[PDB]
Amino acid sequence: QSACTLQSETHPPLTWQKCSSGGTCTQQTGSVVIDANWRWTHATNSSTNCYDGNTWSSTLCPDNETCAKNCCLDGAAYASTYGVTTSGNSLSIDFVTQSAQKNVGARLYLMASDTTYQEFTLLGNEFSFDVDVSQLPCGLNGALYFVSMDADGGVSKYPTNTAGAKYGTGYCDSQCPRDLKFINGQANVEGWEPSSNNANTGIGGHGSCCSQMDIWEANSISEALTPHPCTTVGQEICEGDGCGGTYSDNRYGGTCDPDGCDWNPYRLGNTSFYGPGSSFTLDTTKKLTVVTQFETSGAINRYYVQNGVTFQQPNAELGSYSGNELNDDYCTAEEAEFGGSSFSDKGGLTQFKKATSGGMVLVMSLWDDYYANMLWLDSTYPTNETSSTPGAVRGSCSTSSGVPAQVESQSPNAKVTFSNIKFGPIGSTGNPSG
Ligand SMILES: OC[C@H]1O[C@@H](O[C@H]2[C@H](O)[C@@H](O)[C@H](O[C@H]3[C@H](O)[C@@H](O)[C@H](O[C@H]4[C@H](O)[C@@H](O)[C@H](O[C@H]5[C@H](O)[C@@H](O)[C@H](O)O[C@@H]5CO)O[C@@H]4CO)O[C@@H]3CO)O[C@@H]2CO)[C@H](O)[C@@H](O)[C@@H]1O
Ligand SMILES: OC[C@H]1O[C@@H](O[C@H]2[C@H](O)[C@@H](O)[C@H](O[C@H]3[C@H](O)[C@@H](O)[C@H](O[C@H]4[C@H](O)[C@@H](O)[C@H](O)O[C@@H]4CO)O[C@@H]3CO)O[C@@H]2CO)[C@H](O)[C@@H](O)[C@@H]1O
Ligand SMILES: *[C@@H]1O[C@H](CO)[C@@H](O)[C@H](O)[C@H]1NC(C)=O
Ligand SMILES: *[C@@H]1O[C@H](CO)[C@@H](O)[C@H](O)[C@H]1NC(C)=O
Ligand SMILES: [Co+2]
Ligand SMILES: [Co+2]
Repeated sequence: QSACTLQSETHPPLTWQKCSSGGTCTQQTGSVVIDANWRWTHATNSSTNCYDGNTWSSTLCPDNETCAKNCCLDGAAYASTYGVTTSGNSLSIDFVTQSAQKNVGARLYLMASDTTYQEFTLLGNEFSFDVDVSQLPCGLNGALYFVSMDADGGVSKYPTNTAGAKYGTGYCDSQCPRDLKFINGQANVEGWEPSSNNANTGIGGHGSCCSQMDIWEANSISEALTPHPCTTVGQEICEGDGCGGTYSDNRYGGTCDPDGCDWNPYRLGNTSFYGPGSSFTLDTTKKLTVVTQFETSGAINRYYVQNGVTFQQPNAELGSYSGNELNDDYCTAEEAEFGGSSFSDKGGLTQFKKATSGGMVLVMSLWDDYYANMLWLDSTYPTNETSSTPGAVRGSCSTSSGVPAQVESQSPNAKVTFSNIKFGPIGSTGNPSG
């Protein structure tokens, strides 16, 4: 797709700190850009939509190539249309915003310039950030993660995409998402099937795969840390059900691991560590600091800070595994106790290390789940299982929670605020900001 300018594109600025092993941090100035799926896609020569509701224009988009040729992505009114605002080192995303039409959340990428994404090499470094999840009830997910996306949004590899990072193109993740309207400079109209429950969405014949480091997926009830390896490290297109993931019938018939080696303290047995109020170690009604370290062995460490008190990731005992570090022994023990082979089938942490060794783009989003109501994160899943089933209970939310239409109606003013991002060598982000 190309870019159009009926509506100006002004990326909300966002600063972050780059820290050094020497003990000092220096402020960096970037900005955020919303994913292309949220935008108005219209004809290059008029205001006629190429996509509207849950269907593509049969005339403007008779096939993937013709569609990309005739269509362009336009600018976004961040605050008024998408409820996305920034202030210094803080970024806030509202759940439901009402303008000409209704909008639910957003998926944003941190930029290096107005036309390129910022890339981060996680291996040997640590990433720190503050987050307020107080306004995130059951069924919602304020996520902060990294994916192996191209810095230009795919423009160099696919010339028919001239919109680029400036218009949030090029997304990919471990689900090999097939809901994306444009992949590899072509539309996804071929094989398009509208969603049963989401008026704005559908599933196309193509998906976009790549490694994903889910640093944070959480609400005020539950939180999870999850690395997801793929046989192909970076962005790569996939065909239909061979994509696997959430958008396919068979989630494991692809190149990426859709489950990952997840670490949810509650799921692992510590039901008193993270939650709303003073009865939890970390009180989710208040802002907290989350630090994630990627040691060169490929293992991942984690600690939190709230009110000046530091807490390492709680210890967990699963099978023969015991400790608080997410390493090979943990991931293997998890598959043994909870079940599954997706993570190891895709290469485990060794394969995942190939992603953290290279550059990855920072993503910040707020979403509700039209496929599983976020039950996998904060409730019992599958819903017919009990606490006797290993790993089934992940949170205290009712198995009836998270219906998108219900939560959007009941908690429209829900939101998430990510702030004070700091990145640098392990042991450096806790030093004074510049
Ligand atoms: O009035 C302006 C202009 O509006 C045009 O219509 C727009 C409308 O303004 C937008 O609000 C709307 O935005 C929705 C997208 O259409 C839809 O694709 C997207 O779908 C989300 C889904 O809701 C969400 O659950 C899913 O979550 C992912 C997370 O983002 C990731 O972080 C996580 O890892 O994985 C989950 C699961 O995949 O993401 C998908 C997108 O990939 O939801 C948007 C918000 O509701 O788009 C409309 C266009 O389709 C209108 O056409 C113009 O005429 C008008 O001028
Ligand atoms: O894409 C959203 C989100 O997904 C997260 O991954 C989730 C999966 O979405 C979810 O399906 C998965 O649930 C598994 C569970 O982990 C298994 O332990 C369990 O195992 C079953 C087994 O399949 C059966 O054969 C056997 O009879 O019973 C056992 C026990 O019930 O199966 C369920 C699925 O039915 O959990 C994953 C982790 O929460 C990603 O981690 C996240 O990043 C994504 O955003
Ligand atoms: C949960 O983790 C906290 C922090 O490590 C610890 O103090 C507490 O004892 C743990 N509780 C349980 C039930 O494991
Ligand atoms: C839950 O339902 C699934 C699908 O029928 C089944 O495989 C599983 O054994 C059920 N669990 C219980 C505890 O009934
Ligand atoms: Co094809
Ligand atoms: Co270690």
